[PDB]
Amino acid sequence: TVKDNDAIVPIKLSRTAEYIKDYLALKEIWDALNGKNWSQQGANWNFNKELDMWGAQPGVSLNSNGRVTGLSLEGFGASGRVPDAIGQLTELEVLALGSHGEKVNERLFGPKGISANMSDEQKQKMRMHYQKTFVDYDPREDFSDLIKDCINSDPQQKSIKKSSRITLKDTQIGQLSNNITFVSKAVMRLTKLRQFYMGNSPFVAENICEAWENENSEYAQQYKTEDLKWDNLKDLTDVEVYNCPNLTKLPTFLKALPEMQLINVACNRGISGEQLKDDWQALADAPVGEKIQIIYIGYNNLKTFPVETSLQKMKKLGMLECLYNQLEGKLPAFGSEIKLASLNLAYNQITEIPANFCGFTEQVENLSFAHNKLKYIPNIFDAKSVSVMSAIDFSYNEIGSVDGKNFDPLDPTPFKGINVSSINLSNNQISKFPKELFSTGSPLSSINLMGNMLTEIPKNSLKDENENFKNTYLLTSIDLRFNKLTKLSDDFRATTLPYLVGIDLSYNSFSKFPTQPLNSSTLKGFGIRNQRDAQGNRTLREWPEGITLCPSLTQLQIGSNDIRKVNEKITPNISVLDIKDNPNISIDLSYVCPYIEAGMYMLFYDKTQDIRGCDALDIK
Ligand code: NA
Repeated sequence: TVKDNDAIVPIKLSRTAEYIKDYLALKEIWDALNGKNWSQQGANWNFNKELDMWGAQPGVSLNSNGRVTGLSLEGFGASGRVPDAIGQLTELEVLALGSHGEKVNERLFGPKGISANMSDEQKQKMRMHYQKTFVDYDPREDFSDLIKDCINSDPQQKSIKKSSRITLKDTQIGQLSNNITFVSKAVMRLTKLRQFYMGNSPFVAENICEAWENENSEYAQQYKTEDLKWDNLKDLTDVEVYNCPNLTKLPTFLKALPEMQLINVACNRGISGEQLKDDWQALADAPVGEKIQIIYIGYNNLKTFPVETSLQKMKKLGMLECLYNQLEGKLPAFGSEIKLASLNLAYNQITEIPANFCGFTEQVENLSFAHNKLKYIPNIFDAKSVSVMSAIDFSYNEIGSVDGKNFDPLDPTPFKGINVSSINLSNNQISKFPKELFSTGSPLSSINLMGNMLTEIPKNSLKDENENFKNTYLLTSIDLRFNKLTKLSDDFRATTLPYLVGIDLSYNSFSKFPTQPLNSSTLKGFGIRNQRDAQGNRTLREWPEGITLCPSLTQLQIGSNDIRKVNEKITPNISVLDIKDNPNISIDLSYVCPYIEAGMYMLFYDKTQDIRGCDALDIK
C-alpha cells in the first residue's frame, strides 16, 4: 500500500501470519452469525483474550501451527449469513453448519466424532451414525415375547436387543436448529475439506454456496481473481444437507463435486417428489454418480427413483435408505452389478421389486421392505449363497393377496430362495404356507408368519412326501399368531424339525390340540392362548396330556381358552405357566407349589379356578 503527502509514500505491509488471519476470519464468522447470542445445547466462543488465543474455541480444532482444521456450529443456534471470510480457513478438513445430530442432542463433529485427521475406523463409525440412529432395526423384534424369551435363553442364538431406532415426530420435520440464511461461495477455496454438513436451516437452495456473501468484501475481491472451482475439492467425500424446510430443490454444488461418497439429503420435504427424483438423476448422470457409496434420502416425497440407465451408472453404490417417502408401483432397477450392504425401503407404497433390482455384498446383516404394498416375495436372492444374512423384513405388505400366491407366478426363473437366518412375513395376506422358502434350502432358523390368512399347514409344507429339505433342521422359531389355524401336520414332529425351540400358535382356531410340535426334545416354549372360531367361541377345551414329558419345555401359555380336566400333575420344569382365564379348568399344582412359595415359579391364574394342591394361592 502507498499513501500521499504530491508525493507517493509506501506504507510498510503488516506481514500478518496465516494462523492469525484465520482467527480474524473466525471472529468475522462469529460476528456475521450473531455469535454474541449463541447458546449451546449439550458454551460460546470468547474473544476477550489475546489474538493468538482466538483459535481456542468450543467446536474448533487447530493444528501444531495454530491453523483451523475443523469448525462446527452444531448446537450454537447461529443466525445470519456465512461470510466470504470462511475462504481464509484453507486448512479446514471438517465443517458443520448444522447436522442430524442436533435433532437427537448429539455433537457429530468433535474429537470423539467427525474430526480433522481422524482414523479410517472413526470415519466409518461416524458415517454409520445416521444409520444406527434412524434406520437400523432388528426384524426379529416382531416375534412374540414367548419366542423372543426362548431366543434370548438360547446360547446358540444372538439375543434380541430392545429397540433403539428413533422415529422423527412431524414436529421435528422442518424444526430449525439455527437461522443460517446464506452460505458463501468461498467454501470452493477450502480445497482440503473432507466433510461438509448442514442441517435444520431456513436457507433456500440458490443461497447455498452460489454467490459471494458480500462481493465488496476484502475476501470476495481477492478470491474473485483466484478462479475457484468445485472440481478442486478432491477430498470432500461426506456431504449432508439435512432437514432444510425451505429447500425446493437440492443445492446445485453437489453434482459439481468430483469425489463425494456419502450424501445425506434426508427430511427435505419442501422438495417435490419429481424435483428430488430429477436432482438424484442429475447426481447419477454427473461424474460424481460413479463415486457415491452411501445415500440417506429418507423422510422425503419421492414417488419413484431415477431411470434404470441413470441408476446403473452408480457402480460404487453400497447403502440406500428411502424410509418414509411416497414410493409407488414397480421400482426402477440398479442391476445385479451394484452390490448393496444396506437396503431399507420401509414405509412406502411399493407394489413390486424388479428381478434385477440390485446385488448384495457378503457383509449384509439386515434388509427391510416393510410397510409397502408388495404382492410377492421378490426373487432377487439365492439360498445357495455362502454369505447368510441375519434377517429380512417383509412385514406389513400384501403378500399372498393376489390369488394366494406368495411368489410372482409370471416369474420366468423359479424362486432361488433366500440366504437369510430370519424372515419376517408378519401382517400380510398369506393363505398358503410359503413352502418354496424351505424347498430351495433357505438357511432359516426363524420365521414370523403372524397376522396372516393361514387356516392349516398341511402334510407336505416343510418337506416332500419321502424326503426332508437340506436346511429345515435349522428352523428353531415359528411365529404363527393371529391366523385362523385349525390344523398342523406331522411336519412339526422331530422327524423334520429336530431342533425346534419356540412355537407360538396364540390367537388361532384350534379345537383339537396340535400335539405334533411337542415331539421335539429341544422345545422350550409353546403358546396356544385365546383360541377362537369365526363366531367368537372358545374352541380349545383339550389339555395336551403328556406335555409334562417335554424334556426341555419351561414355558407353556394356554390362557384365555376353555381348558377342562388336566390329569397329569404339573412338573416344576414348566416354570412359566399361564392358565389364566380358563374358568372350567381342573389342575393339580401339588409339585409346583413349594416352587411358587419360594418365588421360583411364574404362574398366571384366577383364584376362582379349580386349582388343587396349593393353599398359598388363596383359591376361593
Ligand atoms: Na443449533
